[PDB]
Amino acid sequence: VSTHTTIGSFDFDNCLMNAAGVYCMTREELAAIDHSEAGSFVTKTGTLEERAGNPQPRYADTKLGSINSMGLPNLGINYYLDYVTELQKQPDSKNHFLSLVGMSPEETHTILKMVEASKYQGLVELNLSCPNVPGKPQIAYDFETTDQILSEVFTYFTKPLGIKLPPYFDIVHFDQAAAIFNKYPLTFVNCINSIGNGLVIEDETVVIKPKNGFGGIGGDYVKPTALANVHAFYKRLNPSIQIIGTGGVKTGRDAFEHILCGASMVQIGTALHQEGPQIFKRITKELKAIMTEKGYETLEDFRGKLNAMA
Amino acid sequence: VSTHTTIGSFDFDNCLMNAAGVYCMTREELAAIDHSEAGSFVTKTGTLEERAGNPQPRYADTKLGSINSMGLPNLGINYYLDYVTELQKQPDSKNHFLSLVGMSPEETHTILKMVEASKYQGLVELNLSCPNVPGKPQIAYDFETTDQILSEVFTYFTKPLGIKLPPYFDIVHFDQAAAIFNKYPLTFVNCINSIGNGLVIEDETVVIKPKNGFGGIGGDYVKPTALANVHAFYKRLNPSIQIIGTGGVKTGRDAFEHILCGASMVQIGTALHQEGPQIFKRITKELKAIMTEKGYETLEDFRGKLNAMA
Amino acid sequence: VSTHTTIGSFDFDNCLMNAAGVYCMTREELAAIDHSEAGSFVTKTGTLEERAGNPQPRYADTKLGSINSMGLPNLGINYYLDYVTELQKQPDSKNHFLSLVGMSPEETHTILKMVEASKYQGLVELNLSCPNVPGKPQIAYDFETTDQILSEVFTYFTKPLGIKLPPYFDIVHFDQAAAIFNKYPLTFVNCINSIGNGLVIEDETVVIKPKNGFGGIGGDYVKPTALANVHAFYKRLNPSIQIIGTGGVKTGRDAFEHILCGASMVQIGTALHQEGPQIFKRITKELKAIMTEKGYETLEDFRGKLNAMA
Amino acid sequence: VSTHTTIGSFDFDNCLMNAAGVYCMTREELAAIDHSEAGSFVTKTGTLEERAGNPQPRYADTKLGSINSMGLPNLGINYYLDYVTELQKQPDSKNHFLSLVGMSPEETHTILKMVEASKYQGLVELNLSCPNVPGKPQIAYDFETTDQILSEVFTYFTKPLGIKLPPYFDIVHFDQAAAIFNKYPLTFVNCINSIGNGLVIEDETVVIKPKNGFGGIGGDYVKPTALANVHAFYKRLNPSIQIIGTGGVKTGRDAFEHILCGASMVQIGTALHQEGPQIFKRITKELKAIMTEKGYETLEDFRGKLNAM
Ligand SMILES: Cc1cc2nc3c(=O)[nH]c(=O)nc-3n(C[C@H](O)[C@H](O)[C@H](O)COP(=O)(O)O)c2cc1C
Ligand SMILES: Cc1cc2nc3c(=O)[nH]c(=O)nc-3n(C[C@H](O)[C@H](O)[C@H](O)COP(=O)(O)O)c2cc1C
Ligand SMILES: Cc1cc2nc3c(=O)[nH]c(=O)nc-3n(C[C@H](O)[C@H](O)[C@H](O)COP(=O)(O)O)c2cc1C
Ligand SMILES: Cc1cc2nc3c(=O)[nH]c(=O)nc-3n(C[C@H](O)[C@H](O)[C@H](O)COP(=O)(O)O)c2cc1C
Repeated sequence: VSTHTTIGSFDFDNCLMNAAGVYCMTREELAAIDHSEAGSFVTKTGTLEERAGNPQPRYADTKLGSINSMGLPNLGINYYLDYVTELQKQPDSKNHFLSLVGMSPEETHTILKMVEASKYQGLVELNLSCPNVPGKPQIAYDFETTDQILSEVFTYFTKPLGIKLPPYFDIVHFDQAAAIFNKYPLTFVNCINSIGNGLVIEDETVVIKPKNGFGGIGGDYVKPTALANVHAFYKRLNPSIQIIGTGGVKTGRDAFEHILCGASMVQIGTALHQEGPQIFKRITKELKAIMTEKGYETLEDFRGKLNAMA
Repeated sequence: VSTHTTIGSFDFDNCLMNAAGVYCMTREELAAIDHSEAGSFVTKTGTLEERAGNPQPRYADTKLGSINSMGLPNLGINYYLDYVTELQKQPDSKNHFLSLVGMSPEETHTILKMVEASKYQGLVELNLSCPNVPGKPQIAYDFETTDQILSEVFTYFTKPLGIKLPPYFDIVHFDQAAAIFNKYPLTFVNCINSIGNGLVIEDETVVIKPKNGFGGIGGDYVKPTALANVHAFYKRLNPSIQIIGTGGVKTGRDAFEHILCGASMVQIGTALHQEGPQIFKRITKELKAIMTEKGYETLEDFRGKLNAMA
Repeated sequence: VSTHTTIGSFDFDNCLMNAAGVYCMTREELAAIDHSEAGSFVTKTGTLEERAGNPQPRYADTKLGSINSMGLPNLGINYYLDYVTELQKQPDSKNHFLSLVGMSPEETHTILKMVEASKYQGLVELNLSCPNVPGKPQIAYDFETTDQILSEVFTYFTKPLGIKLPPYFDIVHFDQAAAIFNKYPLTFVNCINSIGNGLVIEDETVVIKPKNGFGGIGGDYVKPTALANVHAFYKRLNPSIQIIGTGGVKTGRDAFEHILCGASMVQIGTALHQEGPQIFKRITKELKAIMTEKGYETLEDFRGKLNAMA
Repeated sequence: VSTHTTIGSFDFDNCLMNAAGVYCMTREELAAIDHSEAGSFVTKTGTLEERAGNPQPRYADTKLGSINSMGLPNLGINYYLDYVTELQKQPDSKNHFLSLVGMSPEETHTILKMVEASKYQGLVELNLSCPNVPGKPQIAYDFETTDQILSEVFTYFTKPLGIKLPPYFDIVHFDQAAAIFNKYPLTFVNCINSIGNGLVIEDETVVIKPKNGFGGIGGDYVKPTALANVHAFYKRLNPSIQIIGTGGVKTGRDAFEHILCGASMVQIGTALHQEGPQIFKRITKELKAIMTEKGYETLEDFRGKLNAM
């Protein structure tokens, strides 16, 4: 019984890892991931220049999950780029994901062109739950802009590239998004980013400072949505585009369900934030237990094999 | 300490009621709501002709909430219309909500024109999470069609009308939706319908029969989203358009938070489905307790008074 | 023949040390300063959180000096604060300078308040060549904001504090700056930071990456300006505010001239960057030689005794 | 390969010349510039009435440059005005720059109005890098006064006019200065005047008499600042306002870099003071050499073409 897996041409000893933005601000945190039972890590989403992010507190936990409005705090793309480039050289080095996005499309290209010109050859995750022009929703909710960006990107970008996606909630939107993604040599899509713009109240006051208390929701609230997005894209995307599943994972069972829906790799945000890197050991065991009980030996035995009723 | 409230020019002895689709299929169920501590009821969403709805099972509970794909089963608009018209005449009659929608825009107009021509003078709730033409999302996710429908509707419809809305998850979508709704003499908006197209898995198999197991999510999963939508519209809509809050209500605290966000009336779906009409007694007590502890006497003392952080 | 000196109530075995930003990124570099003939060190200018600084190359040498646009890279205030706090405990510990600034006035106060609350009791150098709001020059070129900041700072800050200053070039500016500084219990001012926004060309291309090639100039270019600023403030500031002299020091003679102008302590940037900590040994000898030849025994014998022409 | 150039509607055989204040006190010195390889000259900065300037010594050299506090010594505006007016008539006459300023704004207008009413039609350089009123910095460091002066000036002054500028050291100041200058039909700006108020020490004593030893710095110290100012304005000013580059020029390479930054004309102060008019021959050759090696034929081939990394 093995939880080994692959994304594109890359192997991983395990199929659990951090979700972008969680436990990946610094070289130290990343190393802690790398030395945990996690199969990989993804860097903090990096922008062209470093960012302090939003005023505190910008994160709060709940009995059910979390709410956050970080504002893309990070030490700058160069910091993460150099670090993952440098880890390539070392032996026994795990494969990693470099998460990035610009505050504007132009900045996004500047960043990608840097990565293209660099010595990094590993996986890149473009975060499309990102800022657009005024009067326009986050980029992945703007199919015209999403298509335009991906089109431009692939005229120059040759490294393995996947995209981080916000959840969709309508069949027609899944169809439309997939018709776009299928055009491009994407290595993967990652479903899902937070459920956007939720509101959490403690007493009569919001629990985070930025954005009037509105923030991305993660954790238990999110699993039905996460699994739906993973499955919906699994059923729609050309098989050359793999799916990373993110959202609501706190047990091996949750990870199992993501893989069942089609995920090749599972990411943990909220629960990792709450439990620390030890969580990988625990969840890996819980997943493997389910596989054993089921007689599954590799992910391949059940990945995408979710059953309809009757 | 009073939980009386108003929507438009209508009074209610209480500010809790059923959410459309739950416990409102028949005259009997409706009467049970009417004789509970609920301040009102809303009818099953009625279509021009009666509908059987989707294959069973079309509803499942979870530790956290519910998932359903009913397919708008109902006894037909005439059934509910006649019933709520007839209740107007009776003494000690509570005000009610007639929920309706067509399977097509044309059908929707046919229905509204019937209600317009009828003797009913009470509140009407147009359900805008309704079927669109192929290649188009649910109507409320299609602002162009939403605006066109509401525009047509108000050229003839003179009765008090509110709209049932799906959740939005993007600031720009709130802005765009509000810019549309504000144009019209809407009595209220009702946030929110189910979180659309979630997926629930028991074992290795989806738990509902219709739509490959995809369905509307309600209950605990949904409150952050529900509260956000209520508040987001509260801060955007002209005050002549009130807000009914729906989603994640299972305690007085949950209702309290909805009212805090701006809701004038709170609806219960999943929890009512699980607990039965007795839930109103319980939740009313729990809400009143919070008001007492806080020194609030009417909803007016705290409605819309949600606080940002220092 | 002694080059001992004092700043406020603190003694130093020598009157030469590093300039902020040079050879002081890490505990290791600082220790190398501490074990050199330097009389003290000043930490890398620390911000609230660590910063990567600007893209490389961000520094270039010239036959005459240096040009740089670092962007305040540093390991964060806590790193330097803890380090100098911890050195206090040691015996034969030299007195040090903690350099700091926020990216915004509010951040500056947050940092100072941390230092105030800490166990550090040594000298602090607030770098007043920091970002201002848009359409506003560096802070020390904005007398209104400078006065406001210093005013706020001294309502809570009780530790010995000096300010690092950019050069001024106009008599009236010296007067205006001095009239502000004199109001406050500043321990010292440090003249000067780089000559701002110089441009160096190699062939037909600028020699640094950030800011279109524009950067702070240090080294030989700067001495006339540096000496002028030291002297100009020496002749204007209440004697309770001492002067640290920085700029263009590469020989004992240069240090000598700074002390002649009034400096109690002399700092080396560019030349230290070029020659390493060994430079203190050399320059100290060269200074002492001048003192010997002149019959001077302590700095007091010539400090501030620059002569006008007959 | 040609170092010809233009400022406004005026041509010059060469793109090197003296900086105001250096080698231009008298008709004789000016003529020596005119007969050198320099493409032009600018007169000593003239005031309404002649001035002796500050006590001596008011100038000192250094291994790196110079420091001075002249105090605007000059033979009076009328002396320079008459001389450049008179040179206009001659055939084969080079175009020149008449540098002037009043000790007060009112005096500045009186002078400009004289030039306006005169027969001189050549270039005028108004020196804004020197002070005027108390509790207030030199004029060009006082944007409100600078804008007021230029506004008044252009209600009456119709001759080609440029301004001599002190260096700025802040992006916002460049923006603010440029937002002023761009309003006006300035023919050019000249960057830069001395780095103000530097201090030079020899042994234990300042090396100039006036102002406690404080003075304008020129020469090697200044080039990074000079080039930055030239470039910063080049990138900001409407192209109808050309840039003359001054500061740190001692080789063809230095002049080359100024032109690269945007300068249409380059001026030499300190190095000219040190080497005499022969310097133009030398620097012209050194510049032309760089142009040849680069395959440049006119200034136009590289002016303003400085590259980022
Ligand atoms: C505190 C926090 C910060 C996050 N930051 C980012 C980010 O910077 N970039 C990104 O693409 N996703 C970011 N996410 C998205 C997480 O991956 C999100 O929680 C995940 O997509 C949902 O997983 P979960 O249910 O385990 O929280 C962040 C999530 C959290 C909780
Ligand atoms: C079984 C079921 C049927 C529903 N039918 C309708 C409906 O016909 N029309 C409508 O607008 N909402 C319908 N809803 C949405 C409920 O109003 C929904 O649950 C509510 O909007 C979310 O609140 P909750 O979290 O309390 O369940 C239905 C919900 C459920 C669970
Ligand atoms: C590479 C470099 C980095 C610097 N960083 C800082 C800094 O962080 N804070 C500060 O106040 N000055 C900083 N400075 C200014 C130095 O203190 C500067 O060179 C000194 O003020 C000028 O002296 P110098 O001629 O010896 O170089 C830096 C200078 C250089 C060359
Ligand atoms: C001795 C001396 C006298 C000067 N007199 C004037 C003057 O009267 N008016 C003026 O605008 N600039 C005057 N300047 C400024 C020169 O134009 C200045 O040196 C030039 O702006 C700096 O360039 P440099 O490095 O080639 O010397 C004088 C400069 C020096 C060195």
